[PDB]
Amino acid sequence: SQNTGDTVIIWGRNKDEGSLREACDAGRYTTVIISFLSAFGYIPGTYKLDISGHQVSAVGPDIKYCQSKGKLILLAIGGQGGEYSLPSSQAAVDLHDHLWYSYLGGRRNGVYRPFGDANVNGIDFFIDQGAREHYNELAKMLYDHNKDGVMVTATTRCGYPDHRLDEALATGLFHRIHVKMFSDGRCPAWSRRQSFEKWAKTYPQSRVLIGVVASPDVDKDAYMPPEALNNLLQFINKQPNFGGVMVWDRFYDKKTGFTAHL
Repeated sequence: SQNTGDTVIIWGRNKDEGSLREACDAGRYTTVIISFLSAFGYIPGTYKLDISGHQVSAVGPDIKYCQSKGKLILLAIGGQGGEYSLPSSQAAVDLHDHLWYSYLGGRRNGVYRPFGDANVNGIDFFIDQGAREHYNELAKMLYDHNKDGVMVTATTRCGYPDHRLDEALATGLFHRIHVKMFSDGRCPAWSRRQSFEKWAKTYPQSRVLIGVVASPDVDKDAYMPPEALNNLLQFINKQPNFGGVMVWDRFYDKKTGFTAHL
């Protein structure tokens, strides 16, 4: 197909999409983004993982299985709700420590790890809501584990710049950027190519992926059928840092077969 890069699937938004291991056994994806750690910052010590009623006890064994099959697993922070922001630098430190000891490679007895002894491979900054401040500091704190892996990625709205992420991206620490064509802030169809290329050329050291929906039931205006996405990909895959396609989401990708038809 014209997707020369990774295929990244969002998982966690509907329990009826099946387990994480099922997504990894589908033969379709290189990376799964578990979505979302959806509450933090507004209340000290309050953090919520919203994976739509998926059983957390199944996730850890499935992460280890997925990684044994060569898949990368990221946890997305943020999401589309209104229960998260970083109101201070201390909020960023607190969220760092929560992520490191609850989900990443850190260990501290007494900390609840929803996925047990499994480690996610990194954190996606899906900062679609709330205020912009202090994510640059969180990115530095997460990245610093690589200096003494933690992949640091972001998922942005369609138009460049995304003011919720621009300061964090300016740190230069983001390995991947997933540019949503869909959701609030969606580009008008005529501008998708130029918008994506602006993102790609602005961040030449990152792999830059195009985010699409698997069904017009998710976003009717932003949906591109496989044939139309391949027409767009034949242009944007010429960017040297084109990174692949991110698809919202596993439930709808199963429903339509989108990635299997690309």
